[PDB]
Amino acid sequence: PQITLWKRPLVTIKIGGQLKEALLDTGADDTVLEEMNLPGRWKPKMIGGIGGFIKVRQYDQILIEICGHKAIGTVLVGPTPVNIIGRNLLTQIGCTLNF
Amino acid sequence: PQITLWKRPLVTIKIGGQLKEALLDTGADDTVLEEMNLPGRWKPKMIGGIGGFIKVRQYDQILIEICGHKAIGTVLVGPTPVNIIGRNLLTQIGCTLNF
Ligand SMILES: CC(C)CN(C[C@@H](O)[C@H](Cc1cc(F)cc(F)c1)NC(=O)O[C@H]1CO[C@H]2OCC[C@H]21)S(=O)(=O)c1ccc([C@@H](C)O)cc1
Repeated sequence: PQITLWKRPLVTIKIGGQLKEALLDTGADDTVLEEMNLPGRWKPKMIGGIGGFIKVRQYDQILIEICGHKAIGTVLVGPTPVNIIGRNLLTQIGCTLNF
Repeated sequence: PQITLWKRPLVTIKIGGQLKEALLDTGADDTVLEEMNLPGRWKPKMIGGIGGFIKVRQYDQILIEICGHKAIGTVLVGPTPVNIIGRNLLTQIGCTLNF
């Protein structure tokens, strides 16, 4: 749908049979999820934001259903305060900014 | 306009007579700008991100021209890696998410 920005743009996601709520984040190049139970192989990686850097697990070709729109891409898992859906997955559901 | 998210959604802003480039960031509740010299009084504050917290100066009722659209609101200035246009100002220019 069309989302106004008067509140945090949170959506219900389905990942690994698990339901979570995540932030549609146009300021994020990639998707970063709070620690969760994810299956498969991964390779260590670190990401930086406001306040510094955190160490994350990099998972590729991860299925995630975002508000009924399905996308597959890299998902990072680590000590983020909030689940954030970055542009790597927003592009797959056809998300655009409009002003 | 309408912006696809295949690249970073960067726009030209004019604040304090200075031209800069900022990220239209739906994941930010607040506007945070890289170090710059802005006129007026300010108030210390702490903001939190992925890596932790940074100390910024809070400036209120600051005029900002975002891609030709004028907005006034609180602007924070501090050691952010990138200039961020948050939801406090995106709502004023009529910015929406679309998927
Ligand atoms: C600094 C920008 C360019 C990058 N970031 C995106 C922003 O949108 C964050 C999102 C966020 C929200 C939050 F609630 C907690 C939190 F930790 C992060 N916003 C933010 O820091 O906003 C400030 C100002 O507003 C305030 O409200 C919200 C918190 C406060 S990032 O997440 O660091 C990031 C994402 C992806 C990667 C890689 C994997 O691509 C690297 C880094």
